[PDB]
Amino acid sequence: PEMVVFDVGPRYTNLSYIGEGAYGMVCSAYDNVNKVRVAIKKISYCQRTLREIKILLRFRHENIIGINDIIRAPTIEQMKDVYIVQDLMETDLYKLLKTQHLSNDHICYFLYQILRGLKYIHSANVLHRDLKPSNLLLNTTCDLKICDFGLARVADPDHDHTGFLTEYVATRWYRAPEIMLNSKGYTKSIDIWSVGCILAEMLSNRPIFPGKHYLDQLNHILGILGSPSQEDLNCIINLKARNYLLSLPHKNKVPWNRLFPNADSKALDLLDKMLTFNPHKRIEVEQALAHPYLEQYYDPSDEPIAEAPFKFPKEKLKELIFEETARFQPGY
Ligand SMILES: O=C(c1cc(-c2[nH]ncc2-c2cc(Cl)cc(Cl)c2)c[nH]1)N1CCOCC1
Repeated sequence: PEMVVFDVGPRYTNLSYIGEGAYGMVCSAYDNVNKVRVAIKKISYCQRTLREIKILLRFRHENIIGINDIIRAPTIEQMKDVYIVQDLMETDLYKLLKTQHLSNDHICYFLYQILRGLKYIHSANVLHRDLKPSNLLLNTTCDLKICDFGLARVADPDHDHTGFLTEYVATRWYRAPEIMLNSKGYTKSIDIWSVGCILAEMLSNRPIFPGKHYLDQLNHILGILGSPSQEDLNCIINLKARNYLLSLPHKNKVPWNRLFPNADSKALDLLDKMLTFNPHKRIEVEQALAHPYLEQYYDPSDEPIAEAPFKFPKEKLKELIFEETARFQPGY
């Protein structure tokens, strides 16, 4: 067994540590069949693993990461670790933004691919719910792939309401304001907010709303968008959430061109539509693709949608992971 314990059999060799994923270790390895280096995640936090495997195996899209192979023991009794193989990417948007200034051409291309991938995700009635720069992979030619479906769910807008200050799992800085107020994040509008945050981050190389805690996140958002309007407050029926907003001092809107003085005016018009406080008035993925900022790339005949809507104890969980990974077994 290969050590870094990463027994990926004889096919994958010359292992190098990349970092640490949620359920385990990520390494690069040399694929001896395809004669290229690949990424491998070792999975040794259980439910998220099965959900993501199911989604990634079902989806087939240029801007969504795919699973090349899955390594595991031939029997349920012997199965301990599960290894997921993917193409080795050059970097991610998080690492790129830490050291590289993006040209308007790069921002435009990255945004287009994010939305193209998101169109397909949403067409499958799925919400990613954790879009952020570290979940956007890039190769040496800037082709972008969305990864990490660990928090993804089937859209359920009829069961989206909840009380004020409901605990949320997704990365704080990319959370839409309704999550802190009255939303479970069961609607498509939640992903568009995260894309809007990513666009603002590509424009200045810094997160636009770096909240330090749950409620600080909301005050960061309102410090730029300004106090919500009466109309936008009327949409919030939950009295505790609406009264919290009414208790705050008036905050002025910070004009986008003041925050981003070197940004393209069309990029700011699209940003404004994505970072709309009211989720019902927030732009949808297909309108965002049709926005004049992305006119060079927009081609709905080359922006595929999914063929069908996607639909979903410890012993049963292990058995389901065994069953979902059976297609990669060498006995076929
Ligand atoms: O190729 C990867 C890469 C890392 C990951 C990764 N990070 N966290 C988890 C995983 C991951 C890897 C694989 Cl191979 C499968 C799954 Cl499900 C998840 C995926 N691809 N990278 C990381 C960013 O810069 C260098 C290139």
